[PDB]
Amino acid sequence: FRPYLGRIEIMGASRRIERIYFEISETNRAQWEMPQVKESKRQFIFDVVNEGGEAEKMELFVSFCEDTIFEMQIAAQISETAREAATALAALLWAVVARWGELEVQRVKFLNYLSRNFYTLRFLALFLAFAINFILLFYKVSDSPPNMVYYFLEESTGYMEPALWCLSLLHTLVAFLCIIGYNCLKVPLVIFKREKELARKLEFDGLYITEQPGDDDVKGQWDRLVLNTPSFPSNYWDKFVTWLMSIDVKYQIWKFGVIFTDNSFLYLGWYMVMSLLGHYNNFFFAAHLLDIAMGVKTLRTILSSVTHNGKQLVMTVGLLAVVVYLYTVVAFNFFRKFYNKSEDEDEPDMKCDDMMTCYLFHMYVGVRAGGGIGDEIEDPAGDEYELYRVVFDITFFFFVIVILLAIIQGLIIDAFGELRDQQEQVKEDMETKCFICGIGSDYFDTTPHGFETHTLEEHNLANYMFFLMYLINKDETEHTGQESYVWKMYQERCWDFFPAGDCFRKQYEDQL
Amino acid sequence: FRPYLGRIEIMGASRRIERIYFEISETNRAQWEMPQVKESKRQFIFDVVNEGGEAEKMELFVSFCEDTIFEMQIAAQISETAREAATALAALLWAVVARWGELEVQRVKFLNYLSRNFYTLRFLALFLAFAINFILLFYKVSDSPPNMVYYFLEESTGYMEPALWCLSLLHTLVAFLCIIGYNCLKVPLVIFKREKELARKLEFDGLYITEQPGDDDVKGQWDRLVLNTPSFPSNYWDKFVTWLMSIDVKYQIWKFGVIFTDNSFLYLGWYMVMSLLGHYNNFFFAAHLLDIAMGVKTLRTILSSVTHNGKQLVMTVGLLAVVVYLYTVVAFNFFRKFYNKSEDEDEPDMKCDDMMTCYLFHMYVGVRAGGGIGDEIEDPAGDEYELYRVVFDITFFFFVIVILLAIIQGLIIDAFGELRDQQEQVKEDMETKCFICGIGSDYFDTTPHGFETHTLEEHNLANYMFFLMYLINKDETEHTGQESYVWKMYQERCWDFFPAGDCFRKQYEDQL
Amino acid sequence: FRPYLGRIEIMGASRRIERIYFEISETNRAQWEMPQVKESKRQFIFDVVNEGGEAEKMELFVSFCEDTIFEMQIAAQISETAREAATALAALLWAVVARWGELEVQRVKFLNYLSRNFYTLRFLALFLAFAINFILLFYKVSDSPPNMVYYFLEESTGYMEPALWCLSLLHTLVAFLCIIGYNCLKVPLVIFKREKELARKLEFDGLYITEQPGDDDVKGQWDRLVLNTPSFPSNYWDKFVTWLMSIDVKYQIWKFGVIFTDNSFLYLGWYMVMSLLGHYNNFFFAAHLLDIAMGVKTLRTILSSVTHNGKQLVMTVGLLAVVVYLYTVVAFNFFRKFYNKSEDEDEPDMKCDDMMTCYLFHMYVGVRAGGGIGDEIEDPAGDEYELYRVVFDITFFFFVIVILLAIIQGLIIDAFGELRDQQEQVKEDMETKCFICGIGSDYFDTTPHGFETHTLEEHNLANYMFFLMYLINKDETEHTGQESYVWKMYQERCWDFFPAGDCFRKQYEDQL
Amino acid sequence: FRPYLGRIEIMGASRRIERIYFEISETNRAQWEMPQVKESKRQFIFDVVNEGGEAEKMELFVSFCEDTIFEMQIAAQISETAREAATALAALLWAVVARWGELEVQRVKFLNYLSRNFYTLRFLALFLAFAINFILLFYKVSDSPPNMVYYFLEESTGYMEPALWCLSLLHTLVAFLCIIGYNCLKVPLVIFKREKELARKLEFDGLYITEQPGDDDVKGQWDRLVLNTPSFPSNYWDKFVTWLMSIDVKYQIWKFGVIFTDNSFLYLGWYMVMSLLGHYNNFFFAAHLLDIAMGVKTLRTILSSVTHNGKQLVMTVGLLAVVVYLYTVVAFNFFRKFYNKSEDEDEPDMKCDDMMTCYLFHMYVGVRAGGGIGDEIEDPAGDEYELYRVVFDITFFFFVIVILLAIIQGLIIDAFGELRDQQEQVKEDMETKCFICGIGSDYFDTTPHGFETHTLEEHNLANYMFFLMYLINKDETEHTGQESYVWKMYQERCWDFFPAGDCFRKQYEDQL
Repeated sequence: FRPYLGRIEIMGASRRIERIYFEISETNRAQWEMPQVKESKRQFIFDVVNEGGEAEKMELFVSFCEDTIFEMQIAAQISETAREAATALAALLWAVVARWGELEVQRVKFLNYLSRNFYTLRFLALFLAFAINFILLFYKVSDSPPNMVYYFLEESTGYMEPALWCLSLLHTLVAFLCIIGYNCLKVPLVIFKREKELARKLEFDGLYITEQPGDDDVKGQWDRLVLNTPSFPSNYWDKFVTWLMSIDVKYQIWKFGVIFTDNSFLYLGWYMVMSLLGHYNNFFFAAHLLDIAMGVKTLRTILSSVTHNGKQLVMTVGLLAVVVYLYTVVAFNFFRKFYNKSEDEDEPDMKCDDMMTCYLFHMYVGVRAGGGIGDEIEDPAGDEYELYRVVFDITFFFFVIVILLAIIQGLIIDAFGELRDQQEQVKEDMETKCFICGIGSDYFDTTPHGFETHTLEEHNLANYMFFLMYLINKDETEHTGQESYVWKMYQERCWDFFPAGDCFRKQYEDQL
Repeated sequence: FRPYLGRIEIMGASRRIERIYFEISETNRAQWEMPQVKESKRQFIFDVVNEGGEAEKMELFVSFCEDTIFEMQIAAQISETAREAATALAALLWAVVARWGELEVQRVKFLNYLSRNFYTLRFLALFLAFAINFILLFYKVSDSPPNMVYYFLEESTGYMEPALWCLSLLHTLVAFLCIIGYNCLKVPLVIFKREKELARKLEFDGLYITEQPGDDDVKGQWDRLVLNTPSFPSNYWDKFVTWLMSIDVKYQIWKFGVIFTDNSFLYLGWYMVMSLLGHYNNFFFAAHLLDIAMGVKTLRTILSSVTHNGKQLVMTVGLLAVVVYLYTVVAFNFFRKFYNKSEDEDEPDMKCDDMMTCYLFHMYVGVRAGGGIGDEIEDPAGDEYELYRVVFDITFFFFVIVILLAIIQGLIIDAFGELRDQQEQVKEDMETKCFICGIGSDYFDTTPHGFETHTLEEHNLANYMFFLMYLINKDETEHTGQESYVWKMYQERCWDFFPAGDCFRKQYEDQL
Repeated sequence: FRPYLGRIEIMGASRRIERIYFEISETNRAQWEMPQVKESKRQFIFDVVNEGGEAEKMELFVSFCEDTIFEMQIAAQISETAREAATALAALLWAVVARWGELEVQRVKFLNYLSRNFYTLRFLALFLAFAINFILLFYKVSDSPPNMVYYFLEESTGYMEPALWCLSLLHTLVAFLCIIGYNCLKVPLVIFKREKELARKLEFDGLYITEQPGDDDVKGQWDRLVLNTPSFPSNYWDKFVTWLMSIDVKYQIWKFGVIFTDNSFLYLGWYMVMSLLGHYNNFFFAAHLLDIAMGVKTLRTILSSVTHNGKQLVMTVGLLAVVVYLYTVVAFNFFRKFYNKSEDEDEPDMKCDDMMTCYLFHMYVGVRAGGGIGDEIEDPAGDEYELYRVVFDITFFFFVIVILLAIIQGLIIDAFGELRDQQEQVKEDMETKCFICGIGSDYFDTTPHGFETHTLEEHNLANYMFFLMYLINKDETEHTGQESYVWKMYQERCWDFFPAGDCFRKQYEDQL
Repeated sequence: FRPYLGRIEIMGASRRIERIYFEISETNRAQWEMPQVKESKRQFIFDVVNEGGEAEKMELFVSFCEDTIFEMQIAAQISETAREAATALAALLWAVVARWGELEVQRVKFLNYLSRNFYTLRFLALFLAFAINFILLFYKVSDSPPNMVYYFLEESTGYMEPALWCLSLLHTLVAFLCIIGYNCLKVPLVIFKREKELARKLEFDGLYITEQPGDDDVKGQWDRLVLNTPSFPSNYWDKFVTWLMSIDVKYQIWKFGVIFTDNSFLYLGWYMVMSLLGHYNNFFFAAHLLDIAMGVKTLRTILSSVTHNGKQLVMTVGLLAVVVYLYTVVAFNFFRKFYNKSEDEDEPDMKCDDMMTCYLFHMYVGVRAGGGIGDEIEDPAGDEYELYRVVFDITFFFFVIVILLAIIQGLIIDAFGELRDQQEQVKEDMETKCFICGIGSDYFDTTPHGFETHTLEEHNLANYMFFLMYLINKDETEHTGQESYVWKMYQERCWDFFPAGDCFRKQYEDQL
């Protein structure tokens, strides 16, 4: 019974580590192989290692375990020429990106079918958006019929317009299907997470009964309504913390408040509204190309690097604006005659006659010039302010290009590199120090495959998760002494039963 | 009595750590919550961790404690279209930047009121300067009446000029109020710091009595006058180290010498003189925009990065100047005919006929070109020196752009990154190793919330500060044995009473 | 007998380290000095240290030892004006780069002669290619005889064309000789490596007998034919795992499948086909200049840096393409009139009338401009969309130049630096921690020249290799107890006989 | 007798550390304060810490001690508008840069006077060169009298030409004086160093008597003549390893061979020859401006960064040349018509008609363009090879600008940063781990000012140096037991008498 037996180590009343054996049913291990729960697990370890909250690590692990229980129970419910180059480039890009009662029963079966393949639905939506964007590359504009008129250039196939129309139709349909699948699959997970957070806060902190909700807490203030609900716990296990009559209005608006406040739900709603707007104008479908950035981990890291140092970037942009304003002040006061940008002398284009123009001209040209503001303005040849302009142009070029723009670029690059290094450090910590007790890697490295054996069966996270399922399923009376102790102390919400400092090998190294 | 009881650990005559309990009055803990003293505290730990002076760490801590006593006693005395885009950008910028006897009594009350809100006064001055600068963006120039004449463009509101005049008036008034508040609030702090430094030097080093003041010490030489003063100690506690008759002239000029030598006082005087000059010309108010750079920590770090490697930057600039001079020598000797910058052949603009022109032209164009001096000068097509110019232009472009400018930019970026890393390391050390004894983080990390308990009550800096207040207030006779010992050895100015290597937990780990 | 005596340390049945002495013949040590085996050794340590496979380190060492045995047995079988500047540059470059039965007997002697000097043959081929490329620099084109006609400019020597023809002839001949030498020298090595891998897999894993070959394994599926061969082991020692009749067809096609799947053989075949194509057009010889990149370690690292982050680079390129497509969409929808690139107004060159042109124009100009797409397009002077274009051009310039291109350049630079740092770390580990037991450097550093003595004789890799040769040559009956034990346990393919944790010095430090 | 007493720690026959006291004469400590010996000391520690030769550290220290003895004995023998901006810039630059028998007796006194102030003489030479270069900035050229004629522009002072002539005269005179001072001051030091190296090699290695001098050793082969000299040891202490008659010819040419092979002597000879050439043409004095680069440590590091990665830089330049040659091949074969650089169509300037022109044009324009070769060549508008040129220009721009030039710039920047980090690490090691025994910093940091006391008197390098002087001066008979033992074992040239692992504090920590 190698795959039906699980080994876990807990510290008991004896103040020493003790390994116990519990039966693992095939159903519990079967649900662990779903890609969704595996991705959630990887996200959990990534987040906890990045945060570094060792003190609250056990609480986060327990929350992750409860989230896994909810995910697998949900899965149980849902269980049954130039165009040639353009085509080549699109194919190359796609490739990597690639890499009564009976009516109610039918409706819930269709909803479960939609929930079963939701990532596949998102992939199909991405493919439809990519195809639509590729089709849009053939658009042409001309005054003559096929004001400005946008038409399609005559292609060899000739089926371009009906193909685009059909692709837009299935794109809208698949966006609706994806939002329905998300509402029926991942929305209950966040609903249960918020209900558990509220229940724990009310039970162990008195957030409402023993204290005020507080200030600057939208979630806390909004959560005020759930308490009076006849069903405050609906997606959380602890339930003791005719369709119109059964539905409770306050619970419905509360739950809706949870959904529309979710980031993923908001993103999917934005996708749906962009798909709807794409019918008014086909060029609106280009907004769906951003799903490549979110889907790819590297592109997501690139996007997050911009907001990683948002405060510092904003401060640097403000400093650059102040510096450019000072230089514009100096130019307006002393160097107005050098800002003529018209070749013809009949109508000179004075760019520094007004301060806003001198400011807009500076901010648009000097920053992007790469050699300073002196390149655009007239060269100081024979002027009485020759040394003064030369100094002005050298100082502007230096202080802007070599410092201000360089600082911003270095900040963005450093944020991206820091995020990549954080991911690499998370991976190295996971493959070096085990998650359960975090003992040194060399101690197990002395024994051949010591760390592999320590993580596979001795301190496997899946083993503890399956132990939690087994404790939940098994009755209190049938629990053994160690099982009863661990269950009673788990209901106490105090996690010192983990191996913590040491394991079985360290305790009895001489015996082993 | 949880908040009225303080626990501190000191090493006594028994050569072992010993925790003692002292009563904490509510008044002492109340004054600790002022933002000014908290900011001074953060600055103190930042400076001491950056310096790394572990040997003199206790002396710096004692000096900080005395400065806190003086700060809280002072607080006790003072205790009672295009314009739409421009508006949007200004609002966004501002946002972050933001985020007889009776007469004498009235005068001192007004002065205390000014001192109470000094940071708020500085914020109001910054807002006034920002508003004035925003107003100045609408300035326009034209020969015709509203020589060159500067007038205001016709705006929709039409209240622009009176608003600017009033804003300048309140800007000058608030600058005067801010300088008065600084003179009445922070000037006594630096006065007391200098008086304590002088007293300690005279008592424990014989800087004047037992030795010469020295050379290249402006502060030491100037401090010569305070000694003869009938009031050498005026803002320092150790006093034993009719208005015209009461005031001592020598003390007055000495104190004034302290004030005008202060960096912050000099900066505020520069602000005041710029505000005064702004009435002569409204464009002079742009100098006040630099307060954004000083106020923001990131912008202050950016400014300090320039001067962090000032010597290396100056040496690199000198090397670049020497290289450009050598290239100018070569061009003047061999490549004079290639420096014609006039399209019309009637009046050629020979830029290398004179060595200073060839030098000024090189230093202005070749550095900022980004592709070398060869871009500006005529291309060597068919010339007898084709290979020689090509080599000259390649060598110039390489040695300047790829090396000299790159070295300067990398030096600035490295200075900025080093300052940011120093701040991050200071923060990590503060949140990892406690300031009092500096024991390892893992030792307390073995016990859950061990470091938090160790820093909150076991080795709290505020606890030692409150103990110092309690010792100062309590009489010598009422002092206990440990209190008398610590007071007598504090008057000895020798700080080995700190826990130093170990604490209570390490000493009696088995018992605990 | 200093050079004829070898000392090695092994752990035996006594569970303690034990050094034994074995006779080293001069023949075994003589073959160790060949540059080929030394380069293979350096590559082996570099690869194993870079991989970091400590658990499989001993298996890799045993494989390297077997490869060395095969290499030395193979060696036993084969044992017996502007042109002046161009010339100066070519010489400087080359320098650094520089740095019946009797018939069968004659044929095998010629083949052995070719195999003896193969690196020299490659160097001669590189010299011939460099000379041909230098000759090609004098090519000129003109319509007139010596359609477009390519001829040779009249040189002072006048022997240019016959020299080029002869150089091409010997280049083709030396390419053929090099491919023959590689087939007769290094092809048997890879053949033996694949045969040993197959034998080990079949013996210890049941890859075919006890299991399926698997999926996505071209080598495993192709290796299916060798099994039925009457000679499955031909270049592997374990042989028990009329020319037409002797040759086995299945073995011949299997072996050929091994050769044409080799990277080095494929590269040499590409070299040969390029040499053959160079006769059709002499400009095809420029492909042979890539051998400089492969030959030089620094240039090879530079090339490998591009593919080190290939996935991230592809993702970044895709993100850049998506961003440029979005900007092209915006320009086509709103800023079509600003894309006129024709000076003459009679025939405007509308670059954004068609979406593909606007996309191709963007991807070709905006990326390489360095200041954004605004430089190429007309300046927005007086247009109703002045603020909108300014924002468009600033956002494009920022998001492309400062982020997208900077990220790609930083990724390439970081990959190159990471490869260089990996090589430096491999070297530091080799010169700091010995390969055999990996004890600390300081422990031997306490004793003067402790590490040198520990690596020269105590734990020399060459010593273990020579011990392996001595065990192979010596009969089983004549083996000593330790030798018999090590041989029997080596046939068990379990490598715990290495010193592993400790050596002789650590075991008996007090005695020593 | 605090400054006349020295404490050193040595390990004796008892195998334990033992501190002994020796009398320090005032003369020995007086000579230690010369700036020359201090700079030599700093250079010695910098070099030894950078090298990391712990095994040979004691030998290097002994060599440094002997060099100090020779330096102090030598000192004993020698002991007795636009021009306004240009002036401001020159002053600012200079500032930082700033920061019978009786006849023989007179000649040797003059030589000693020259040797006494040699750094001052070099500073005066640098000032003269800077003044001459500043004067040269006023040169002007014109056809008319004051072929091309170089004259001086009319200045306000009018004394420019005689001042320049006099400055050149004293520059030549001071260069001669500096070379004489170097010959009489530092040349004997290198002579003694080479004589000691030869003596040690002959005594302890048999470089000539017991073996051949070797190959690729210019110093070893040249040193062959000194052996037969009647005075092989002339500047080395171990002398037992009529002017025309006294001088030995072979020794004279040998010594001259030592001098002209020295780097500093060669640099000073180059300075002298440049000064001599400056009289023929005053513009030749610009070569002396390089002394700023050598004098300043930062500028010297900048110069050394170029040659730090010389091999890698050469390989990268060769790879860039090969890539540019391949691109030129492609352009010549397919894109010849796009290389017209003449605005007038009457005489097109075909830049790719000849391969060398296409190669020279590519290497001069594409590298320095910053946007690729596509900017200079005609835009592909409507051509049949539109996609092919676009791909060609994108690939060229990427592979050159983003990779090849970026790699070179990053290599130079990394070399400079590595040199700066090496200097910083040397400083940190010196201020953290003492040079003598290298014990941990924390061990002495436990005791207040423990490291300061450990380095000032316990393990002072100057203390060991003064002990060496005292042993040299004191007779063998008067030596004490420890002194006799250390002297006899120093003549054995084996340095295990250093404290090495531990010191007095570690040996008797309980007693202390």
